[PDB]
Amino acid sequence: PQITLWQRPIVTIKVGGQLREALIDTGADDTILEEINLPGRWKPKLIGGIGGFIKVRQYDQIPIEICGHQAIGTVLVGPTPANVIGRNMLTQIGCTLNF
Amino acid sequence: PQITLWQRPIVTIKVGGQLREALIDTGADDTILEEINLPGRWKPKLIGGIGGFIKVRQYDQIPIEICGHQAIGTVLVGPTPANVIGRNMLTQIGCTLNF
Ligand SMILES: CC(C)CN(C[C@@H](O)[C@H](Cc1cc(F)cc(F)c1)NC(=O)O[C@H]1[C@H]2CO[C@H]3OC[C@@H]1[C@H]3C2)S(=O)(=O)c1ccc2nc(NC3CC3)sc2c1
Repeated sequence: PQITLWQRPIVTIKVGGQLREALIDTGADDTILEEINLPGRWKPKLIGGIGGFIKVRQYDQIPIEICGHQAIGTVLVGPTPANVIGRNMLTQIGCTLNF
Repeated sequence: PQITLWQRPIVTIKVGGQLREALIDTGADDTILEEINLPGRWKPKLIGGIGGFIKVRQYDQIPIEICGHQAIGTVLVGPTPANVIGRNMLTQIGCTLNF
């Protein structure tokens, strides 16, 4: 699709067998999801944003469906106030900015 | 322009008579700039992101040039780790997401 920005650009994703809504976030380098049960090994990571840093679980090579497009990559799980799809996934689905 | 997301989508802005670089940030509702000297009245605001909240100065009806496009709107100034152009400005320059 084309998505305008009059509202938050929220899409449906499937990840870990579960359905969620997430923001298409061009200001996010990585993909960060609120607490969600994902399978397998992970590494603890501290990440920074507006207001300080959070501890996340890093999961690699996680398949995700983003508004009906398939991607695979790193997903960080932790106490984010919003589920965000970052550039690591957006590049795989061919997402661009236009003006 | 069209901007792909293999790198951070950084553009040149002019605001308050000053030149800066800023991220085109579809996950930002508002426009937030690092400490920068802007003229006139402001209101203190607390805003939230990944890792907690910051105190910002809110300035209204601020003209900004964003990669050669003119907009006017609210700019929040405070201790953001990155200058971000949010949807309040992106909608005015006709910025869309496409995949
Ligand atoms: C949903 C939030 C996460 C929104 N945010 C925008 C994201 O795009 C930020 C931008 C950013 C980029 C940076 F480089 C550094 C930063 F500090 C911030 N990015 C980020 O979280 O990225 C993180 C993580 C992603 O992976 C890596 O990439 C960079 C790092 C790193 C770890 S915001 O800044 O909190 C925000 C902006 C405006 C705004 N307006 C509001 N208005 C009121 C509600 C009406 S609320 C509000 C909130």
